[PDB]
Amino acid sequence: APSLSNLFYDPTYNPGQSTINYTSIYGNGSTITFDELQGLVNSTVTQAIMFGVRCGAAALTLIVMWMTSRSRKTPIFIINQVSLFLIILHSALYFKYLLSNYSSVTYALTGFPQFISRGDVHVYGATNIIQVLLVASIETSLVFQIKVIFTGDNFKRIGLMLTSISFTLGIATVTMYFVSAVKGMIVTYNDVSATQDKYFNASTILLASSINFMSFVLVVKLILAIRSRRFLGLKQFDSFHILLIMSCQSLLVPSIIFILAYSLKPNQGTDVLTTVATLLAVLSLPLSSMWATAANNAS
Amino acid sequence: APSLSNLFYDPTYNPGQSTINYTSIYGNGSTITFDELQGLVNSTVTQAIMFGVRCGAAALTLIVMWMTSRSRKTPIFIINQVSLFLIILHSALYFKYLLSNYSSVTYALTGFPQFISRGDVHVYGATNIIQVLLVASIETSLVFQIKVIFTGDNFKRIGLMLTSISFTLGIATVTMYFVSAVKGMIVTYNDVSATQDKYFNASTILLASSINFMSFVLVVKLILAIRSRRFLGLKQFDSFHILLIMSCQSLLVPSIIFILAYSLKPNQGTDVLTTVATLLAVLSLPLSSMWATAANNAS
Ligand SMILES: CC(C)CCC[C@@H](C)[C@H]1CC[C@H]2[C@@H]3CC=C4C[C@@H](OC(=O)CCC(=O)O)CC[C@]4(C)[C@H]3CC[C@]12C
Ligand SMILES: CC(C)CCC[C@@H](C)[C@H]1CC[C@H]2[C@@H]3CC=C4C[C@@H](OC(=O)CCC(=O)O)CC[C@]4(C)[C@H]3CC[C@]12C
Ligand SMILES: CC(C)CCC[C@@H](C)[C@H]1CC[C@H]2[C@@H]3CC=C4C[C@@H](OC(=O)CCC(=O)O)CC[C@]4(C)[C@H]3CC[C@]12C
Ligand SMILES: CC(C)CCC[C@@H](C)[C@H]1CC[C@H]2[C@@H]3CC=C4C[C@@H](OC(=O)CCC(=O)O)CC[C@]4(C)[C@H]3CC[C@]12C
Ligand SMILES: CC(C)CCC[C@@H](C)[C@H]1CC[C@H]2[C@@H]3CC=C4C[C@@H](OC(=O)CCC(=O)O)CC[C@]4(C)[C@H]3CC[C@]12C
Ligand SMILES: CC(C)CCC[C@@H](C)[C@H]1CC[C@H]2[C@@H]3CC=C4C[C@@H](OC(=O)CCC(=O)O)CC[C@]4(C)[C@H]3CC[C@]12C
Ligand SMILES: CC(C)CCC[C@@H](C)[C@H]1CC[C@H]2[C@@H]3CC=C4C[C@@H](OC(=O)CCC(=O)O)CC[C@]4(C)[C@H]3CC[C@]12C
Ligand SMILES: CC(C)CCC[C@@H](C)[C@H]1CC[C@H]2[C@@H]3CC=C4C[C@@H](OC(=O)CCC(=O)O)CC[C@]4(C)[C@H]3CC[C@]12C
Ligand SMILES: CC(C)CCC[C@@H](C)[C@H]1CC[C@H]2[C@@H]3CC=C4C[C@@H](OC(=O)CCC(=O)O)CC[C@]4(C)[C@H]3CC[C@]12C
Ligand SMILES: CC(C)CCC[C@@H](C)[C@H]1CC[C@H]2[C@@H]3CC=C4C[C@@H](OC(=O)CCC(=O)O)CC[C@]4(C)[C@H]3CC[C@]12C
Ligand SMILES: CC(C)CCC[C@@H](C)[C@H]1CC[C@H]2[C@@H]3CC=C4C[C@@H](OC(=O)CCC(=O)O)CC[C@]4(C)[C@H]3CC[C@]12C
Ligand SMILES: CC(C)CCC[C@@H](C)[C@H]1CC[C@H]2[C@@H]3CC=C4C[C@@H](OC(=O)CCC(=O)O)CC[C@]4(C)[C@H]3CC[C@]12C
Ligand SMILES: CC(C)CCC[C@@H](C)[C@H]1CC[C@H]2[C@@H]3CC=C4C[C@@H](OC(=O)CCC(=O)O)CC[C@]4(C)[C@H]3CC[C@]12C
Ligand SMILES: CC(C)CCC[C@@H](C)[C@H]1CC[C@H]2[C@@H]3CC=C4C[C@@H](OC(=O)CCC(=O)O)CC[C@]4(C)[C@H]3CC[C@]12C
Ligand SMILES: CC(C)CCC[C@@H](C)[C@H]1CC[C@H]2[C@@H]3CC=C4C[C@@H](OC(=O)CCC(=O)O)CC[C@]4(C)[C@H]3CC[C@]12C
Ligand SMILES: CC(C)CCC[C@@H](C)[C@H]1CC[C@H]2[C@@H]3CC=C4C[C@@H](OC(=O)CCC(=O)O)CC[C@]4(C)[C@H]3CC[C@]12C
Ligand SMILES: *[C@@H]1O[C@H](CO)[C@@H](O)[C@H](O)[C@H]1NC(C)=O
Ligand SMILES: *[C@@H]1O[C@H](CO)[C@@H](O)[C@H](O)[C@H]1NC(C)=O
Ligand SMILES: *[C@@H]1O[C@H](CO)[C@@H](O)[C@H](O)[C@H]1NC(C)=O
Ligand SMILES: *[C@@H]1O[C@H](CO)[C@@H](O)[C@H](O)[C@H]1NC(C)=O
Repeated sequence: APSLSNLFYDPTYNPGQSTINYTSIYGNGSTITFDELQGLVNSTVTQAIMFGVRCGAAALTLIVMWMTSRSRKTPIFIINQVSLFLIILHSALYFKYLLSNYSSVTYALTGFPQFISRGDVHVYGATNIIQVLLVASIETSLVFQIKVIFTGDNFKRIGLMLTSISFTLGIATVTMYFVSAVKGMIVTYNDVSATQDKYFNASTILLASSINFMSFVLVVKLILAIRSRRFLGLKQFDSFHILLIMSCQSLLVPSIIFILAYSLKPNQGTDVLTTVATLLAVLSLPLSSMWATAANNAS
Repeated sequence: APSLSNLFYDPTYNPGQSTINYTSIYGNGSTITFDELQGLVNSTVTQAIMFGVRCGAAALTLIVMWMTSRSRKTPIFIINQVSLFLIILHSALYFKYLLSNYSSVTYALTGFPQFISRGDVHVYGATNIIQVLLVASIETSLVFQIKVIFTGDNFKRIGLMLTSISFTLGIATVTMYFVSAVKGMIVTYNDVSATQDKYFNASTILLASSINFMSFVLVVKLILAIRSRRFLGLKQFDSFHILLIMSCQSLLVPSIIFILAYSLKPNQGTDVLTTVATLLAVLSLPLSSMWATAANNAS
């Protein structure tokens, strides 16, 4: 402490409106305020919390699903059990990515391509292939959940139509994700400082559409089940409806979050409401798998 | 892009060794390198991941413990069930704290006390009372686990000695945590820019000691159980030993992590190895509670 300045005794002085002087690719003499630096830091601090929550939840839900399910040879169990493992691998590679030199303030303020080494683009390119494999696992899980609902001979002509509207949309989603990943990765590899390509996010709208379709099918199945269990002399649910609606056995909340996500503007948290919705869909698929496979009008 | 400088064509130029020019309390003209700024940012990015993992794990382990335990009126269940809730409340208040103005780069580089408002010290002071209540819950859980082991009349003179060495150490731990919190909070309230007081971390050594004592008691109980189940004509464990040793039914891994934590220097991750060890102890207490209460030599 050599000498304290006059600014230490000004009650109306506002730090954060001061100016940082720095050197960039456009020559020495660039300037920024402290609030833009803090806004750059707060987005990394905000997107590390979500992926830590994802890694923790999926890691502790894998063990629980092993120790609690009794029949462990069905395909639906295996697919639900590898989706959480791709969640954990995605979170691990994202943790590696966030502490490297490609998501730092140094690169952001000073856009020097000398700071990026070969390997950072490979950790940034493996993540976009883990994402496509996680989406493929979710879509195949949904298709397997649609197959088992209409196994009986009550409606053997609506089930094939629904399988044909839930199959095409899953290869549409996995194809728009592989084309977006290969088209972002050719650009990223060619030049390190380049704008990533987006297509009206025409991939999260397809994922949303698929999950909305699943919600629709399960609600329709419940409405049909009530009418089936009244014409025949059987009892009817009293407090079981609230479980099969609000307890994510119909994928209702993960299908409200995505349609509040792709409707609102980027200002109100568009990039935050999709990571939570993917986590919620992946965690809610073991619940929807128990209702879909269940018998419609059994004791 | 007005004009690109010569530094864009130097292969040997190293960004990060450049210098930031800023204004501080010691007058205008202070300087720092980009690597110290990135070192300040990386510690916040590293300590948000751990608390996100804590919030996720505890939040999804609370629901599972409710839906899976059959008897839900024992005291041990209630204490184990409120410890995870204090973990979630601690994580929530820490998430609020990390995005405020007290953990920012602006305050760090420019130590102006005008940037801190009344309320940030209250969010920084509630956290140190949630920590003391979490520690109190852990200690009372351990004392209740010690009480139930020696309920029988085989050894009615060793159990009271162990309860008297596990009770005094728990009020010692909760008292050193309340005195450290009140003594850090009087200083923090008096002046916002002040050094926090430490006492050779003489609180994490006590927590470690208590958990080590629990590990010791449970290993002793297993060794005694084998000798009890041999003299009498009863069967013996074949692959159950590895469960009761390596599967955290004896608190072994949470008691190795703390003694690798308070032994190593602060350079090798002392502040990282204690948050993981507290999470592991809190998650492993439902396992240790099933062995301790279990009958020693029953079928
Ligand atoms: C079902 C189980 C696994 C629990 C799931 C809980 C999540 C839905 C919660 C827990 C922690 C929450 C996060 C805690 C803190 C923040 C920071 C918050 O940031 C701000 O709004 C302030 C700073 C800024 O403006 O960026 C945005 C929401 C977010 C990511 C929250 C999003 C929702 C999360 C992930
Ligand atoms: C990639 C990440 C998730 C880390 C990898 C962790 C695995 C090495 C762990 C996590 C879940 C574990 C499984 C969780 C549950 C079981 C069932 C368990 O058997 C039983 O509990 C039933 C039969 C019996 O009672 O013995 C045998 C071990 C196993 C397969 C575990 C083997 C080791 C696994 C695969
Ligand atoms: C889901 C379960 C199975 C955990 C999976 C963890 C992996 C995603 C992690 C664990 C070890 C990691 C590796 C550990 C070390 C390195 C070297 C590292 O080398 C560097 O260039 C950076 C360090 C340096 O500059 O020397 C590049 C990433 C890599 C391959 C890491 C890639 C990500 C890995 C494979
Ligand atoms: C199911 C549960 C028990 C998790 C099982 C898997 C773990 C053993 C894996 C999953 C994620 C892994 C982590 C993912 C990322 C990192 C960051 C990595 O950091 C680096 O070395 C690069 C960044 C830098 O230091 O600059 C070190 C390994 C570590 C902690 C990995 C250690 C091993 C972890 C915890
Ligand atoms: C857990 C199961 C599903 C296997 C998945 C493991 C992957 C997460 C690992 C295995 C091979 C790894 C890759 C092996 C080699 C490299 C090159 C490596 O190049 C470097 O810059 C570091 C080494 C060097 O300096 O040459 C960067 C990481 C990368 C892409 C690794 C990224 C992480 C990968 C894909
Ligand atoms: C709305 C926000 C504030 C979250 C509230 C907490 C949820 C994460 C909890 C509260 C109710 C819970 C549900 C209540 C009951 C069940 C039935 C349970 O299945 C059974 O026990 C068998 C069927 C039966 O007992 O009827 C599976 C978990 C689930 C869906 C629970 C999942 C987790 C839920 C949604
Ligand atoms: C099944 C259980 C776990 C569901 C719990 C309810 C969630 C769906 C809610 C509870 C908290 C909510 C968050 C609370 C605060 C915010 C900040 C909010 O921020 C803004 O509006 C502007 C700031 C910005 O995002 O940049 C955006 C929505 C979000 C992430 C909310 C998203 C929806 C969340 C995660
Ligand atoms: C979006 C929110 C609701 C997610 C919250 C976390 C879920 C992924 C967890 C928390 C509660 C768990 C449930 C708690 C209790 C049960 C009952 C359990 O039933 C049995 O053990 C049946 C055994 C037999 O078949 O005889 C099967 C797992 C299940 C549905 C669990 C599945 C995983 C759940 C839904
Ligand atoms: C039992 C269930 C709930 C799984 C628990 C997993 C944790 C034990 C793992 C998951 C994520 C891990 C973290 C992922 C990344 C990092 C960064 C890693 O690298 C550095 O920070 C290096 C130094 C630096 O660059 O600052 C240090 C370990 C740490 C905090 C890991 C610590 C161990 C964590 C919390
Ligand atoms: C902020 C953090 C602490 C999360 C708080 C979420 C609560 C609103 C949730 C989490 C666990 C839930 C409980 C989990 C299990 C049950 C048992 C459940 O019992 C049943 O009738 C169904 C299962 C059975 O038959 O045993 C009734 C709801 C209840 C108390 C749930 C009520 C709502 C709770 C407390
Ligand atoms: C763990 C579960 C059971 C409960 C978690 C609840 C918390 C996440 C909430 C409850 C009360 C909330 C606080 C209520 C009021 C405020 C004051 C609010 O505004 C101010 O600080 C004053 C105005 C100003 O900023 O000038 C900032 C958020 C904060 C600390 C809130 C932060 C989030 C808190 C701690
Ligand atoms: C039902 C179970 C899964 C528990 C769910 C808990 C959530 C409802 C809580 C826990 C942590 C909370 C978060 C903790 C901290 C923050 C930062 C806080 O930041 C601010 O913007 C503060 C106000 C301001 O300064 O403007 C906004 C609310 C938020 C995201 C909270 C939103 C509500 C959350 C996600
Ligand atoms: C869920 C059950 C266990 C109850 C726990 C509720 C907490 C989440 C609440 C109760 C008291 C609250 C605190 C009461 C008072 C304050 C002071 C307040 O400071 C102000 O800026 C207020 C005005 C001033 O004093 O200048 C900031 C929020 C805080 C710490 C509150 C944070 C949220 C707390 C801890
Ligand atoms: C990161 C690497 C080192 C893998 C870590 C894997 C652990 C997180 C797993 C592997 C073995 C698991 C244990 C295997 C068996 C049991 C017994 C189980 O209790 C029973 O006796 C029930 C058995 C059943 O229901 O089939 C409780 C969970 C526990 C301790 C498991 C807890 C989680 C453990 C330690
Ligand atoms: C019982 C099951 C849940 C497995 C638990 C595994 C953990 C006990 C391991 C796995 C990953 C380990 C971490 C991997 C990497 C690091 C970075 C390492 O960093 C250094 O040595 C120097 C850099 C720094 O100061 O951070 C310190 C230990 C730590 C946190 C390790 C601590 C011990 C961890 C959390
Ligand atoms: C990294 C280590 C510390 C494990 C972290 C996760 C634990 C907190 C979870 C994972 C597996 C869970 C166990 C999985 C299965 C069981 C058997 C279950 O047995 C019953 O009484 C119900 C019937 C049955 O499922 O067999 C009781 C809960 C318990 C011990 C669970 C307690 C909580 C455990 C240990
Ligand atoms: C930062 O940039 C401006 C140029 O507009 C200059 O006036 C100022 O002297 C520089 N340095 C400081 C410490 O303010
Ligand atoms: C900084 O900028 C001025 C003009 O842009 C230039 O003359 C000078 O060489 C640069 N470097 C230093 C160290 O002043
Ligand atoms: C930053 O501080 C040093 C003082 O040692 C000065 O030489 C330099 O001109 C300042 N500004 C820049 C842009 O380098
Ligand atoms: C910056 O520092 C010098 C000497 O320390 C001082 O004369 C000057 O008033 C300060 N402010 C500006 C804007 O140059």
